[PDB]
Amino acid sequence: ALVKEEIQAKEYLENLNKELAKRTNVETEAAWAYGSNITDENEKKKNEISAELAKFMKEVASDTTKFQWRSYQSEDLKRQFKALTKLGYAALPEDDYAELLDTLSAMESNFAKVKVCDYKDSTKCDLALDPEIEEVISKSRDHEELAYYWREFYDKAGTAVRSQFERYVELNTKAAKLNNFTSGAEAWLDEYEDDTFEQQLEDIFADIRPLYQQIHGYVRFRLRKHYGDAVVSETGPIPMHLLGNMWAQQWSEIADIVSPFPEKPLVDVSAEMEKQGYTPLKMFQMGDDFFTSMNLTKLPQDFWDKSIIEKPTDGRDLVCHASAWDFYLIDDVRIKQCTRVTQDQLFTVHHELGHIQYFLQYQHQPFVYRTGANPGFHEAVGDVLSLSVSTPKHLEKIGLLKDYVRDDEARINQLFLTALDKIVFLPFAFTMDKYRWSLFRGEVDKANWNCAFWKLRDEYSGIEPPVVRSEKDFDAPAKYHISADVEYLRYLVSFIIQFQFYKSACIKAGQYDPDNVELPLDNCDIYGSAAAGAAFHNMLSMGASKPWPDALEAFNGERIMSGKAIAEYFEPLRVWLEAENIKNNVHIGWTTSNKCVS
Ligand SMILES: *[C@@H]1O[C@H](CO)[C@@H](O[C@@H]2O[C@H](CO)[C@@H](O[C@@H]3O[C@H](CO[C@H]4O[C@H](CO)[C@@H](O)[C@H](O)[C@@H]4O)[C@@H](O)[C@H](O[C@H]4O[C@H](CO[C@@H]5O[C@H](CO)[C@@H](O)[C@H](O)[C@@H]5O)[C@@H](O)[C@H](O)[C@@H]4O)[C@@H]3O)[C@H](O)[C@H]2NC(C)=O)[C@H](O)[C@H]1NC(C)=O
Ligand SMILES: *[C@@H]1O[C@H](CO)[C@@H](O)[C@H](O)[C@H]1NC(C)=O
Ligand SMILES: *[C@@H]1O[C@H](CO)[C@@H](O)[C@H](O)[C@H]1NC(C)=O
Ligand SMILES: [Zn+2]
Repeated sequence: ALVKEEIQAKEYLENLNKELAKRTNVETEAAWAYGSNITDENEKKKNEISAELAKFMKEVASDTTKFQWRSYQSEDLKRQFKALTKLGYAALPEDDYAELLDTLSAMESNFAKVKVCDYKDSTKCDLALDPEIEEVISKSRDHEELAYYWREFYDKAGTAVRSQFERYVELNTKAAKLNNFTSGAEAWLDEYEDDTFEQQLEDIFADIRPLYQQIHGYVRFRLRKHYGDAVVSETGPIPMHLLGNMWAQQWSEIADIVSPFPEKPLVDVSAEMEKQGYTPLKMFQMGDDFFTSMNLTKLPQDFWDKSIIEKPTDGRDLVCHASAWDFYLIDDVRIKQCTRVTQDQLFTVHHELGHIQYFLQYQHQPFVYRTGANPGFHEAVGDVLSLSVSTPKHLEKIGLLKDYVRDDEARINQLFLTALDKIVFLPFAFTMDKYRWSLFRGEVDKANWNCAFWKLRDEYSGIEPPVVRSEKDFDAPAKYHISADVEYLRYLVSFIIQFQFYKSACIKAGQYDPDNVELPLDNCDIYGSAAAGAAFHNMLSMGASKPWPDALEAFNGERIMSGKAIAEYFEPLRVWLEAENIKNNVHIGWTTSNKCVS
């Protein structure tokens, strides 16, 4: 019975893979329509399609129980069946499932329709996060203006959806239990296929905390000289609204005021991008070039015909948060980005294009294997290229960085600017899932949900709100991914493993030798390296066909997620920075925040 049944099973899967691909295509199309044009109508359609696919997924789960799949010889077949048993939200009773979609939709659409009044003109009330409020948080050095925009934004994107958030936690939890995980924490963590994963990340975070604390301390020092001691204390958490970003996840936008050597060059090519007439189209074409230059795959025509790479001008509602989309056919991949001509946006274009490349690289695989080896792998791909693009080396080659001397002081400036984006983010990213895990697991009482957020943010990042908050506010959904039910640990894993890929890609490209001051890891450009491209191909082409350790091994021979590489990259900075903090008697650490009242 069992040798025969295994042969039938292979044909069952082959055939079922194709059907899921096609049914997902339709669901994706409806999601796309909504996300690119928010209306009551498109909401209904997206939600009804999803409901129907959920119903089919349930029959598929049920059909898995008819096959003796755990007894089969083929690891590969067992892997595909295992994946089909994991329903996620689709396990919910029909009505509960529809209620959950309506709750998610309410939250995501609240986020995307937020608008605030101009600080200087309360008649003018149509400022959106993207682009208006983002530009003020990133450019203004008026602490009171900054604080105003912070409060207006968090009040509308966060507090306004407490009731919905709460319902979502209930449903998320119910759904996980139906799949027999303890909570949604364990449902998310199952993607990493490793029991010790949480512990591994705590270990890695603990090894990098000291460097993070040195950075924190230095930035605080510099902010005090800018804003004065009335605005920033020596010993407390940094007021977050001064850190150049609405969530303080990255601080690179205040590099003008905290850079180690302000006499020396600090790389910001936005102004040159605008002077040379760059458009979004050019930016995407440069990204394409980067990948084709490494002998990877060209964007297909469908990409250019159907992508949305600039913010519509018909004043409609849409989700402007940048995203990459697989449509599960052949060569139908798309990006929706409300692209602006800046350095940071050029990196985002590479980031998103990294997802697109992953899609194209694994599109021959069976449907259940057409995703990342783990979610962090997907988010890392494009960032490995962004690491290169951001190098002075690369930016001189493309004519965006003019008259740059690469002295020791400019290296330090560049290193620190990178650290503001890459080290700073790690605690931030860890907290976004720690908060949510703690609610999913039932560890925090509803009475304390807002202060448990800011508590994590204090303990891990050493920041706090500009104003006093309380349990009358609900601040966590003011972050896109929280409002939209996007797991965030992927981004923590990405910011660690991308240094492992980059370092390895740099070695393959000839651009990095430890024992050679002409090839330092932080000036490595892998543009043009078919040797780097080959490693990418070997790993990305695998999809989720094997456990992620085997995908990493395809790239570089390793099997372990490790913080060695990111430390190696920042080692030069750490040595200078420790010494500079001691030279200036810089206070390190912070007192417990007093900005969330229970
Ligand atoms: C999450 O964990 C849940 C437990 O916390 C789990 O729920 C259980 O799922 C079981 C599915 O295996 C289910 O098992 C069956 O139960 C039938 C009787 O149960 C009733 O009585 C209970 C009290 O006694 C009530 O509380 C329930 O509500 C039920 O109404 C059994 O009659 C049934 O049996 C048939 O199935 C087996 C088939 O199993 C195998 O397959 C082949 C052949 O098909 C065999 O050769 C093989 O060795 C093995 O037999 C047959 O052996 C048998 O002859 C019958 O045809 C079966 O045992 C159980 O009821 C349910 N329990 C509870 C408490 O809910 C969820 O499944 C988990 N969810 C996920 C997503 O994994
Ligand atoms: C947005 O979608 C609506 C349907 O709710 C449609 O009629 C409208 O014209 C759309 N706008 C664009 C530009 O797609
Ligand atoms: C480029 O990729 C192809 C597969 O598309 C491979 O066969 C070949 O070896 C690579 N070429 C170069 C320039 O190494
Ligand atoms: Zn991404």
